[PDB]
Amino acid sequence: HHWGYGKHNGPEHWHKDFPIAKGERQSPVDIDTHTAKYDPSLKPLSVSYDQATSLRILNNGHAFNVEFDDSQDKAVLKGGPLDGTYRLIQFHFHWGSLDGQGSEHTVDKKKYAAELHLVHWNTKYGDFGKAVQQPDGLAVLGIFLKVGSAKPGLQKVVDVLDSIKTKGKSADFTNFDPRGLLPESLDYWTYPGSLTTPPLLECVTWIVLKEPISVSSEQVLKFRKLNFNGEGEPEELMVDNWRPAQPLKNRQIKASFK
Ligand SMILES: C[C@]12CC[C@@H]3c4ccc(OS(N)(=O)=O)cc4CC[C@H]3[C@@H]1CCC2=O
Ligand SMILES: [Zn+2]
Repeated sequence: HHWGYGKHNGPEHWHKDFPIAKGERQSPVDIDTHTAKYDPSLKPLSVSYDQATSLRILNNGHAFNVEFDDSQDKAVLKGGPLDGTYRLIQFHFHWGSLDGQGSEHTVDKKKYAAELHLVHWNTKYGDFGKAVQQPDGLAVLGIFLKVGSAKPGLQKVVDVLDSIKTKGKSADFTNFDPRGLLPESLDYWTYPGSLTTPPLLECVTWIVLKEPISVSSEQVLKFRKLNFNGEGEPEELMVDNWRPAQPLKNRQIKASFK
């Protein structure tokens, strides 16, 4: 009886195995745009993905992860609210059963159709596993998806999903350029938070871009054909793999922009 997104194992059950679920810096949150304070001390974000080397795409039973070779200092996030340098290890999405929900963060309670997370680990902790034990171990860049025009840079991801339909399937996925998933503007909100799935570790500096990307209805419909279940198990469509907004508690959301 492992965690998931269903009635019996979903977000409102996670605290039993992961008591930090009710902790002081849980994610995601609602971003109240009027209460978020402009911080002129925040730097422009530095997103350096020119040398990013993707290796593989994996259906892990709760999402699909596009994994990167992080053996060298290549694809790095720095600046913005960050001290030091954070290395890209994977990206994944959260999405809905319908276009009207799917994002984890919300903006003045607005839910987007989906949300992209680019996960980076702080190089001062040597690897991904040690970094998640530290309050500044990860930086996750969050990008909202709305349904409209297709995102050409997403189609290579959409087209491989047929080959990883079920939990535990992986496929070679080399030479994928994540620069094709970024909006024009790097304006952002930032706050200290957590992983949004178990083990819900409070190790993340969240950086959430203001500008959504547009994807087509057909692109997000193909996300919704994936399966939570393994091959030869009862088919459970991989939809609504988002955690709802959690209490902000003693936190401030800062804006990079006026
Ligand atoms: C803690 C973790 C690294 C981070 C992993 C992670 C990262 C992001 C994530 O999603 S999110 N939405 O917080 O970016 C989920 C998970 C669950 C498995 C987690 C892994 C389990 C063992 C390990 O080393
Ligand atoms: Zn995520």
